[PDB]
Amino acid sequence: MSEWSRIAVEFGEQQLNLTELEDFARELAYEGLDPALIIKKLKETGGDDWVKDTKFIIVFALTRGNKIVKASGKMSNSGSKRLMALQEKYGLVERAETRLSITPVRVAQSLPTWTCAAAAALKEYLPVGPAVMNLKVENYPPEMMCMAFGSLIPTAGVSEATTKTLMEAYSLWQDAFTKTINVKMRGASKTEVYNSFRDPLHAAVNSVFFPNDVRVKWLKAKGILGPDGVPSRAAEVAAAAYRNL
Amino acid sequence: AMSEWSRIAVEFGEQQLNLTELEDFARELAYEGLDPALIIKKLKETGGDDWVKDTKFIIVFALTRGNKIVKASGKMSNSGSKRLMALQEKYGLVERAETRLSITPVRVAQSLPTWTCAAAAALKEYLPVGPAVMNLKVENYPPEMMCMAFGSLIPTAGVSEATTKTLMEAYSLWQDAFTKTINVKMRGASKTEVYNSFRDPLHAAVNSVFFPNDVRVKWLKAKGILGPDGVPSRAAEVAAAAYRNL
Amino acid sequence: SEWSRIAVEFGEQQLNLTELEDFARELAYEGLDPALIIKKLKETGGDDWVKDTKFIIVFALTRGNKIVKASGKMSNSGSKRLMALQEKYGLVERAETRLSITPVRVAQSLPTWTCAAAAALKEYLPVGPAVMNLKVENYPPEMMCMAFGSLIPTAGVSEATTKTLMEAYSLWQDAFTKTINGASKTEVYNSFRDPLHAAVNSVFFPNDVRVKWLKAKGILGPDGVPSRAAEVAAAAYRNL
Amino acid sequence: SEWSRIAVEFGEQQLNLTELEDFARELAYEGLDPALIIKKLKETGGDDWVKDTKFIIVFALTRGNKIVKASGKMSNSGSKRLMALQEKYGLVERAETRLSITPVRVAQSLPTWTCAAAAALKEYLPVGPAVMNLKVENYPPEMMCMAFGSLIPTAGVSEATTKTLMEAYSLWQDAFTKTINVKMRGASKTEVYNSFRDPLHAAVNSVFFPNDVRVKWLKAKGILGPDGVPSRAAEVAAAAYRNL
Amino acid sequence: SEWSRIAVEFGEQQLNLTELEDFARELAYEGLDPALIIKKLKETGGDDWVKDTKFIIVFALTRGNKIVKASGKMSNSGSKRLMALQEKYGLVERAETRLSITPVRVAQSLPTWTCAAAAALKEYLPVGPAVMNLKVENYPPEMMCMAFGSLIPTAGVSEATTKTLMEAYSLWQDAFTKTINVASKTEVYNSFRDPLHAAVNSVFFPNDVRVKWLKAKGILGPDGVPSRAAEVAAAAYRNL
Repeated sequence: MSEWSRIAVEFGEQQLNLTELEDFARELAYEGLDPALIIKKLKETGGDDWVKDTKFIIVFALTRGNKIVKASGKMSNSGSKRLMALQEKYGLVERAETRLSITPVRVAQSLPTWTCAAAAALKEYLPVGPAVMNLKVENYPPEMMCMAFGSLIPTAGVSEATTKTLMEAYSLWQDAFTKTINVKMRGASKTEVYNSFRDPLHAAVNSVFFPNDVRVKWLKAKGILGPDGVPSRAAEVAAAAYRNL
Repeated sequence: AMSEWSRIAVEFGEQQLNLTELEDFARELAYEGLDPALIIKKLKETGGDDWVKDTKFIIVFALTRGNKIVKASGKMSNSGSKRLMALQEKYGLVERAETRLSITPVRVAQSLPTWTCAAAAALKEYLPVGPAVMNLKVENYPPEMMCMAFGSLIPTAGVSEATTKTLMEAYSLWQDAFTKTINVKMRGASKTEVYNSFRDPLHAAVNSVFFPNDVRVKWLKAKGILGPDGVPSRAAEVAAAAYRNL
Repeated sequence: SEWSRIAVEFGEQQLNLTELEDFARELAYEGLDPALIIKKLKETGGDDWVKDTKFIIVFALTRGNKIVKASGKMSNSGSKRLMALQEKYGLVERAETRLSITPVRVAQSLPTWTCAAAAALKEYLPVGPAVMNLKVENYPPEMMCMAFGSLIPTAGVSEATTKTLMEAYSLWQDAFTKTINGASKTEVYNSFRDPLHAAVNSVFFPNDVRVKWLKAKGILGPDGVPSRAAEVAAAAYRNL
Repeated sequence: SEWSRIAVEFGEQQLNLTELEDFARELAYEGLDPALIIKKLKETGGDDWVKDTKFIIVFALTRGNKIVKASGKMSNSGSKRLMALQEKYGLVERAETRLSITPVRVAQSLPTWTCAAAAALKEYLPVGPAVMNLKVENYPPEMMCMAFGSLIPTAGVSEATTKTLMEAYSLWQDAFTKTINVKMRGASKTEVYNSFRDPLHAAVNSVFFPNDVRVKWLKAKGILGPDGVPSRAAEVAAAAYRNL
Repeated sequence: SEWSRIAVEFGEQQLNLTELEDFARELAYEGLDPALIIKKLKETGGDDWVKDTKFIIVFALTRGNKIVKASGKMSNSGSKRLMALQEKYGLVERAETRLSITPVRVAQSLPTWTCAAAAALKEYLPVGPAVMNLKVENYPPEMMCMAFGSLIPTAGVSEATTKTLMEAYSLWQDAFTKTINVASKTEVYNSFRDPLHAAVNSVFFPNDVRVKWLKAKGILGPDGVPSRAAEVAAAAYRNL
């Protein structure tokens, strides 16, 4: 029949350019953030002040999240003043809407080794910390209690089983966190909340921005990986705890 | 002993049905997912020779991210985001099919189903509902089946109605998993509730005459989804059984 | 005080049971005024109203009330004529007022036609033989639309007949309600109870015509009692 | 530190109990001012107010407060007169203020008539014998309305009688709340109870409608025996509410 | 590989535990500035501020924050002075800023009085003895309000005392939250952990007066250990 049908049929008769297809898919794949863009942004706008500012912003992200106004009305006076000051200074937003967009949580994810260290030190101040986690498992790794830990899970220099175990241990926290903050998820299967965070996690782990060798070294320094390159008992127990539901 | 309007209602109900005009009305009014010819014509007329490549990029986007252009554009590589925005403005791509003229990436993908499905098979690990999800339900779920375009490739002719039924069930396994995995509305949703969420686009795609049945059959045989005898492969059969079994 | 005194005395009055019953009926739920719809259609469309109405009813049966959404998802000719008719008759998608003209209200305004057309168009219905055959043998196709409630007689047949027919139809109403909108049987029954009782109890469509029609379609026998298929369908709903 | 000192000194004050109870009573939940409603109706309608009010109450009992919406789905005559009365008395669909006159408030202002009418019009009620009979046999029809709380006596009967009546009525309040409030069908017994607790106790403890008349009326309808204790239907309904 | 180097180096910095803790405290949840509330009340109301504040607190205890909705649902006199006070002090129904003055914040600014009044007004509380007796015998009435958290001392008593008191009170917080907030024990615990700890860890209201007050009310023994009612309530909270 139509000319248009012949075109569709012929279109499906073309050879696939595999390399170019893979390139397109990678170009279009889920990306949580562009860390390099964010760091460039911070360093260029804040000057030498950018480190201090960034640390404070990260403390805010860790303890209160992205809701700048709503919290700011809800803290100490100096804290509020400074939070708003940083807000105007850096063009902070409460919601991640664009590739250029800078949220506090994105800042925290942009500097994961610092953020996770700070989170461990400020465990008692976390929205989902030891209070929630010790109930599920004994001695959950404090470095794991934040959105940035995904960036520190290595895909190289370790076995695939190690990577998997770490991802499950972290998945315990991701699940509990998602449930504790989302309206949507009060009663939901392990699998849907898992689906609510699968893309950011796989993207975070597979990202090439933060070097794997540094990840491995850092995990070893915190005792989350042994000197042998396999997960600590806390990691294994947490992983088992996530698998069991 | 009845009112004027009542008499009119009764007389109206005493008329003979013109069966042919009725079937015609039903067909005119029946569900139609898209006009592929309209989409292709618009794309080709707007893009000229670049329309082929551009379309391929758009289809990769549809396969991996869906229709939500802006939101997804915020969560991807720089090159991808750039070309995506460029193509949207260039072709007037929209995120929702609200009109027959609305051009969504998914409608584009569905307009070129053999290519879309081949690309889907090639881009297996990048799909939202792919081998990771499918392997848990069944062994070797056909990768060409893992996309919204496969429905258009199911033949109603050149095969038994049983073959068609089987293929539709095998594909329904993927449709079920996909619907549950992306359509947040479908929480706690029964097998039948989610089935009904895709019953119409699927039946419309299969019975559609835009894409010729013989080509469908030939293509399915070439991809080994149909055997040389014209019946579903063992993998297709297992997928169908897996769907019937829940 | 004096206001308490007035309240008490007010409560000392005898109830006028019949005047009360009329007030209740006047104020009771009413899905539509069929005479109003038909009159408006005829006045607006002129002689063309018959053809237009039949087309509109086919749309109501197969796609429902959502004109814009459906017009985006149908053939060109279908969409064009649908939008044209919307403009022509001022069709709306939701009934908010007594004057609101939705496709479903039209279909319900011409129930003997609508149910006949629905039977002829079994395969195009959202909830048809595919769904019904799973539940029961030989479900009457005329029952498979929103218009059938109006054809259930309250007179010229026993009340057991009326109840039975209402249960048989309740099977379809149940399935339809679930597929177009998991709640209890009674909850969903409650989702359609009022439009149904209103449709059955309406005096617009004459009972004798209803019974004659049901007889002609073999839903009631020459004897005036439900067919075997009707009895079984009713049992199928009583039985959940 | 001066503010802290002030805070401490404030908490070192002696409590004036009568002053506190006065404030609490002044601030406690109040569903409506019936005298206000009746006075407004009578002053506005004149001699016609009785007829008008009865029609309004039938509307409240059968359709609720949504005047325009309901006028959309009713007979022509019903719609015409409903809108006419709405216009005439300045009826509103929602109680935002003490002066707001809603149909349900009108019904609650004249509870003995409202409840008698509800019993007579049981088959027309949104939550009537169809629903209630499933839970209990012969649930008192006078209880099947928003006005019955006002008819439960706090005087002239035992405290146990009052409690029993309140539980029996709570069966209907529970069912009603569940059928009309969209939110509450996945809501526990206690959760739905808390949704109507305050209006109910305000209705029972209210002093507008005299207790002796309540008792006499309940006796006349056989909800109370000649002995002043709840009938078997009331007792069974109460048990049914306690049992969930 | 230029930005990555910066990212790694940033994570190679030393943590300043003290400045970090300082940032955390600065950014942590804080329910109110009692000094600002009291200063505004006293300066606006003059000699009258005491009368006003008490009335406002009774309103907070019995009705909460929703002034406009509640004013339509109370006695005429109550509604009138409530509206008058509302305008007089610029009272609002929701705390959006440190300057927002809600009735509940007023109540929490004067916790020893509020808790005393709450005990005296036991029968008028939304979650009072009726609810509490079902969970435990002799639950302390001073605990049946949002202000009690501020009176739990962190000093001048053993750390064990603080634990039992906070758990005993957590029982009321649980019941209250369930009754008004719109569901496991720990999940709802998370709904009130931050305000509870902020109230308990805040230093505006001196610990020695807290302890003294608790002794006077018999929640603490003469030696400074929890009453039997407190421990039984605590056990009752930890159990399920």
